[PDB]
Amino acid sequence: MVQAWYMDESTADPRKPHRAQPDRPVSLEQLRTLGVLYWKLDADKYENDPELEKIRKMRNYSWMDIITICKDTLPNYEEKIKMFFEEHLHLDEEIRYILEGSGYFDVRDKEDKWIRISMEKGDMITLPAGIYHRFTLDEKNYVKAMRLFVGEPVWTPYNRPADHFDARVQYMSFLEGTA
Ligand code: NI
Repeated sequence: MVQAWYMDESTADPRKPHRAQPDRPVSLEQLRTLGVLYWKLDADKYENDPELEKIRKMRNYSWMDIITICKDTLPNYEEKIKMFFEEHLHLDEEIRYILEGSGYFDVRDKEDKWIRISMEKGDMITLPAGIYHRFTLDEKNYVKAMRLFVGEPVWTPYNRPADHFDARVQYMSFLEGTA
């Protein structure tokens, strides 16, 4: 089952797990209060999976592509990696389905504390527009993921502070309505 936790207070080595001590696990239910949704799929079937198709149709994820993040293949790797880990939001959902490898999506909770979400092969996550988040590889330094989008993609991050945007205002308003 998918693992998430509150993070420790170290600012060193972002690819390490950084589990708070004592452990403070976070459930899928708590993640849903933040608008973060999750599905488990068989990643070997990704090119032809009726279960993925059900999700995509339901959620209007009409666009997809495949990205591989690793030292060798990725162009402008060191720069991209730096940017992905800067705390930011998007004006649209961020949807990723992990096909091989793994990494961490960190998201802010309702008290603005960091939760780290460990994503592995078969895990699919959507982070809602307006949520402050960031991404890093873990210590294995490799991920292959499908990126999905509602319509034609815009990837632009807005590094925090990005509080003026309507997407952020609406996300905040969503947060008042959950547990
Ligand atoms: Ni992002």
